[PDB]
Amino acid sequence: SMSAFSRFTPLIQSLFVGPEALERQHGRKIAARIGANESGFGPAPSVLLAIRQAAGDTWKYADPENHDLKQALARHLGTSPANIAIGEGIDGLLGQIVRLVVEAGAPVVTSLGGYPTFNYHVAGHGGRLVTVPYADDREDLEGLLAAVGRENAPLVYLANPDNPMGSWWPAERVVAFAQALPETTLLVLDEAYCETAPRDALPPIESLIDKPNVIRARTFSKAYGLAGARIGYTLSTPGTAQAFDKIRNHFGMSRIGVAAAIAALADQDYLKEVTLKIANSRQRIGRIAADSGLAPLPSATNFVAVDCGKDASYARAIVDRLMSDHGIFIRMPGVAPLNRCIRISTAPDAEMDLLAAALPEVIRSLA
Amino acid sequence: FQSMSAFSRFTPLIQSLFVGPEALERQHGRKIAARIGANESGFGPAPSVLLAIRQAAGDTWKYADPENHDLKQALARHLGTSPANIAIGEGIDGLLGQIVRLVVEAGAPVVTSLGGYPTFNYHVAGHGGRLVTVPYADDREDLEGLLAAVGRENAPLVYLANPDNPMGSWWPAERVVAFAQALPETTLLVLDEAYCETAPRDALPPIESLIDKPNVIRARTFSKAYGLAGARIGYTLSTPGTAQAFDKIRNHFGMSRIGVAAAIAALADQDYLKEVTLKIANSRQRIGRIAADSGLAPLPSATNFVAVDCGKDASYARAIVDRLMSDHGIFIRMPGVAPLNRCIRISTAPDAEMDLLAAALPEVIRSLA
Ligand SMILES: *Cc1c(COP(=O)(O)O)cnc(C)c1O
Ligand SMILES: *Cc1c(COP(=O)(O)O)cnc(C)c1O
Repeated sequence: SMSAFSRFTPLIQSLFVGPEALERQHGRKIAARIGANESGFGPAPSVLLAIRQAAGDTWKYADPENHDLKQALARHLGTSPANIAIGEGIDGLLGQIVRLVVEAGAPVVTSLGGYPTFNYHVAGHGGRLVTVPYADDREDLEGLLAAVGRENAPLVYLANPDNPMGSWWPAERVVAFAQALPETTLLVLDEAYCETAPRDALPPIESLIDKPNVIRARTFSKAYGLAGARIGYTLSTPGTAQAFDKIRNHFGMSRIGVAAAIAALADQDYLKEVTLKIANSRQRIGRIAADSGLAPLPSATNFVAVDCGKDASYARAIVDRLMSDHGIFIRMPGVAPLNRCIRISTAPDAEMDLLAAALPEVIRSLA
Repeated sequence: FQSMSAFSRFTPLIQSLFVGPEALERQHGRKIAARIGANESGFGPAPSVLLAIRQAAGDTWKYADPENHDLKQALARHLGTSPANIAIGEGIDGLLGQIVRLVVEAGAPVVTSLGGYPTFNYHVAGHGGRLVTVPYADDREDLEGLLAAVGRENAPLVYLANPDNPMGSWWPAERVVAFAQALPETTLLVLDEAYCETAPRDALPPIESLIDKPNVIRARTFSKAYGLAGARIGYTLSTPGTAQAFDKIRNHFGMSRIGVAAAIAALADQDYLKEVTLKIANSRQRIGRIAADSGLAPLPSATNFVAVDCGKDASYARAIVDRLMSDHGIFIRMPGVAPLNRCIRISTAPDAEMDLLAAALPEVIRSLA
């Protein structure tokens, strides 16, 4: 505005619609909230109990060392807490990673149409984004490697499994990619979808944990059902993990969120149950898509990408009509040819039943 | 410094770069009996806020509204201002980091008080700013000295806390407004009002006195009187253009969904806030009595703590802090620079904690003679 402070940095001077904003725009409530990959299955009953029990302690700051959470993670994962950093979701950690490495004008390599929050952080720190097209619906490992080399980029992003296509690579291919990078380039390996992936997609911890130039990011926001709590963590060498202590808000963690995450980790039975429900919902979405003449894509995530078989304007019309006519909130990718697709999050049966009724009608109404 | 296993191409700045109570419990192998060192409000948030948290628990699978619309609307109503003037962040500490990021280029001078709020200094250093520190004047942040340092350095950023941490002192609103209006319009003032709720009304500038200034931002929190430190909810008051700059560099979905619900409920329960601010005031008086009974000198306060001059040197004050913890499980803190570090800082608390402190402090002082 004309009212802004006149001496923001030159970078600052040069610089997704959420579901609540959609409701305000459309003047209606969302009937199926299946567009942001939030887990409507919810966190475990034991986690809800832990939150309610923790409420009375919310006057205290969280432990700035995150000791109990790091220990719990370390015990679960079979690695040391010295290898672990805690942050405000993967999104918060991604911002910190960009800050740690990216100077104004530095090139940063990612996939064309890949996870947009990463791109937001890169731009906000003055990085120059270098994008690599997907190769047959997968993030192109060989192409990412070459772009890094061409630019001598200090940072590269890979999500495995991928958002928004839901695709994945075998662990051995991801490891080979990571090992091939120059040690002067940091890889952030975004494993937001660890919990829903086939085990053979995920590198063993020991395969990468000694590399100073690899950091892996995981979250409680997806399968664990705690998106609103903002708890993420990274796995790296201890020297790389320690760097977060130079630039993090030490008391920044939500005390209730940390309690919830510790409880979530403890309830592996619930995680097993919910991941089976997510898988079932992926199959249901695939059936619904196919019944409407669309092409669902294989997925290792908590959503299904669906190829709508025409162009981007058709996919957009489907998203908009689902919201306008049925109060169904989905999303779509933002670049060709990925944007031939829509992306539908998994959900309980009530939402699936609504989607099953609505999607054919939308497709019929567009013909 | 960085270790041999750290990524070898962290920025040159990065390469060049308080004990919490939980760590103290681990070190001493005991639970804290009186947690009165981090200015957390042991009075707690309102009963209605606890209910709101428990009711919101089932929705925690959803991300918070990235626009923070309902919270901004609630704050706008409470404050009597436009929601366009309001930015939301992860406490004042989170907002301070953002403010530094918005203004501070490597090497830029940033003015603050010597021994003033340390998290601000942490953020400045972390963004490559050059800290320019101004000694306190008689236990107050030296407005004249801050203004001189800004002028000398043409500093783009200056920090003022009113009321102050760690001394608890304050300036009248008219002096703060005069200070703010004397700064160059090319210098941003962050006016840290963490202690708004416990301050005398005449310490606080009216919103209208500063709200049209593009170079003033005021920061407030739910962490202190409202009893929600663990929820991490802070907000700022500024012009809309200044508020909008946060949208360029903030983690849009970063807010705790339960924390937002708690903050909205906390705002609604002004009867509870009134009650708790009176309890905090009473506890300050009790701490003053306890201090005086042990031959120490409590300082006036407009915060939720009392600074106490222990009348000797920094090593004496340190010994008091350490013995209270080791021998009695009592957690307090002290300032980190002379001559402020002649002092200890004791947070307010309910009667159970005050009673423990009243028994323990004389024993500690006696043991040190
Ligand atoms: C959902 C998601 C994130 C963000 O996770 P948070 O931990 O909630 O910040 C990051 N990366 C990918 C690929 C995601 O899908
Ligand atoms: C306690 C305190 C803060 C931190 O507040 P949060 O909102 O919890 O981040 C900031 N400034 C001062 C002066 C404080 O006393």
